[PDB]
Amino acid sequence: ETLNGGITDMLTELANFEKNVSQAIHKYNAYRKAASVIAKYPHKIKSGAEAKKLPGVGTKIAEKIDEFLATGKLRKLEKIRQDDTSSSINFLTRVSGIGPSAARKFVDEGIKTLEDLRKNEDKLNHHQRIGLKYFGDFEKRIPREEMLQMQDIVLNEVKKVDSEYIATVCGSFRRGAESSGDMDVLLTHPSFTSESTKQPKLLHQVVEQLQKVHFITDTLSKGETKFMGVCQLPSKNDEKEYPHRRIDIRLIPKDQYYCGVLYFTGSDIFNKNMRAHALEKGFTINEYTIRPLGVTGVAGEPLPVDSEKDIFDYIQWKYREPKDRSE
DNA sequence: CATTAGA
DNA sequence: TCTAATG
Ligand SMILES: [Ca+2]
Ligand SMILES: [Ca+2]
Repeated sequence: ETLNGGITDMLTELANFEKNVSQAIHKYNAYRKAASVIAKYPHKIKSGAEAKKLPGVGTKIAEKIDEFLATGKLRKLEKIRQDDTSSSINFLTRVSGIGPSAARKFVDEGIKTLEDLRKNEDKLNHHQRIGLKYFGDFEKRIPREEMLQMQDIVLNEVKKVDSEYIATVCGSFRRGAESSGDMDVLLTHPSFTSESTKQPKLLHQVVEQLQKVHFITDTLSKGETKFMGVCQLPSKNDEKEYPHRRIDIRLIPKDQYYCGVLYFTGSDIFNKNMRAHALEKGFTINEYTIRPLGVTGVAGEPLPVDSEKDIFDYIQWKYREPKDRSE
């Protein structure tokens, strides 16, 4: 957590680069187990060799380990940090539509800059366009204070179209976050469930609602279960407009909310931990269902849920307010 | 780990 | 169809 940090961060930095800047899935996959193991070790690794004893740590990772150690720095690390091409790549990727293949691509195209990207808007697809269009507003945070107004509105329209609509503003927000990076709506409807062969419109209805009303303003990505876009808060009696926010609406089968519901809200560790427990408590949890174990090794049969509580009632835990779902 | 775009 | 990018 700190006695081997440098070895890990040095290492991720090492992974990360092979990933993106180069096609080294492997080497990249390399720095990652290693950077994970050394992450675990209880003692200060004082040498490469020591380190090398570990699993996943061949001649390779060790080498850099010693250099890191001796000297407060690394060459490879110093060189990339310096590498414009590669810098470019890290940069472009900040672009909501651009991933590794792209960035590497424009880069070879000669587009490395934000500006460069503007000059060639044509080269960018719809996503990459919006992405290019709300770059400043993509990077900023969504004050809960805004999350606040934002949630309301959306619950506002949803109830409107249909009163049988259940949605929730899942995530860190849900969990008190003084700030959130984007809004996330987990939506269901009784007439939608595992089998009852859809009703895309079930999704589509709201989409159009939030639209007609202006809140939605663009479309990043629409599907019949997974909407992905942009939104905005009605700029008041002027002088203070709102910035552009990402947002994502998603349809779910009444019969699998609470999990999914439980499930997104995290925290990342709260999930895993409540989850581990469930193993003891003879159960099987996952984003959509909870299943009771069977000695044979594994078992099937998704228990019936009704609200967050049911999941809990089952593994015999303390109902936890999302509030304190931090871990 | 699943969905959507898009070519 | 597959590949890509997001969660
Ligand atoms: Ca080894
Ligand atoms: Ca990006």
